Amino acid sequence: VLTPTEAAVLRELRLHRPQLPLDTLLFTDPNKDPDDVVTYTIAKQLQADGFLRLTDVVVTLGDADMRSQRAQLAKGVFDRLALPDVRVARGQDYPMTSTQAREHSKFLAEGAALRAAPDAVHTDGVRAMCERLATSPHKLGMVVIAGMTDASALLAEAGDLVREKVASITIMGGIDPARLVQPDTRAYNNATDIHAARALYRRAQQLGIPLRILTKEAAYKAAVPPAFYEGIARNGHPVGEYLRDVQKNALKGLWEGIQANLIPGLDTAWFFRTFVALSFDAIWPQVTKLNLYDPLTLLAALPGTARLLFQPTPMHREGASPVEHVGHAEVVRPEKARLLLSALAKAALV
Ligand SMILES: [Ca+2]
Repeated sequence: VLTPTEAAVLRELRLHRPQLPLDTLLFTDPNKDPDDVVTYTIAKQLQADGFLRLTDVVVTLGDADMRSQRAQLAKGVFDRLALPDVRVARGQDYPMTSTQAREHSKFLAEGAALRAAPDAVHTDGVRAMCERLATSPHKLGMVVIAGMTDASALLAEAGDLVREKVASITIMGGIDPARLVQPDTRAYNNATDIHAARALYRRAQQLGIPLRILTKEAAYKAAVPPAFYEGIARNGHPVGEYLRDVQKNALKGLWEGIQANLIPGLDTAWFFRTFVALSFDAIWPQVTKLNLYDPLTLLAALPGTARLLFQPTPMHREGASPVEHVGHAEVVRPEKARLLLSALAKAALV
């Protein structure tokens, strides 16, 4: 069940269903934060409503065994969302410094019990995506909400196909100051594998495939409150309880760390200014602002939802391969984006 205003926004989106669902290839790094799994959850409702069909997911971030743990978790979540036919595969190796090893090996305890068995996920990265680009009668969309090792691998291995079978590439990323458009080395997903990010941004443009880049500023504007997570956990859906528990515990850990001055450069003032001697139970209720970067990227990737919420700004040189930017100014309906994200996640968890 939805609230009156949630039910209305979902009715409104439903007027804009496409004739055919858009087949979708997703590149993702779940269980180091809530974002990717919120995206899988809203994708379930978008699939149920005929906007997309999530055919293949390739998982990155970490060494080979870590990528398999993430892929097992993704497949576990798709199973619990009754998306039984999503094909999940581990992505390929990529270069990691010692500093990256620590961050890229983050795997939140709440996801451990959600993992499908190891043999439920595939080890051959983008092979199935290649075969599917070959045999699709209609163009597919590519959505990147993680590092780009595999997305770039796909454009490289199937460069012949992608030119005629991929409609757009939408990325949670960032555009470097200097230009062809190239990736910002500071943006998290680009920094996961910066050479692959450069190869992808560059090759998409050489191949004439439209790029749409959603940046962290777009999410700030449409940040959701804790009620978003409490709403989806309310009825005991395991994916809803996972999301609320991961967000609440991540935030608890950040609060406690700052309280003890253990996170250099951050302080109580930064925490109140970002999210708003206390225990975390007295802070959780004051929080009002939680970012959903990856779900917004997915909303930006589908024309039906994009036209509802966004007015992307073109960044390419007049006449060149299109590159659009979605930042704070381009999120034109943020309260509607908030309400639509809540509507989709609650409907998905029925
Ligand atoms: Ca992500």
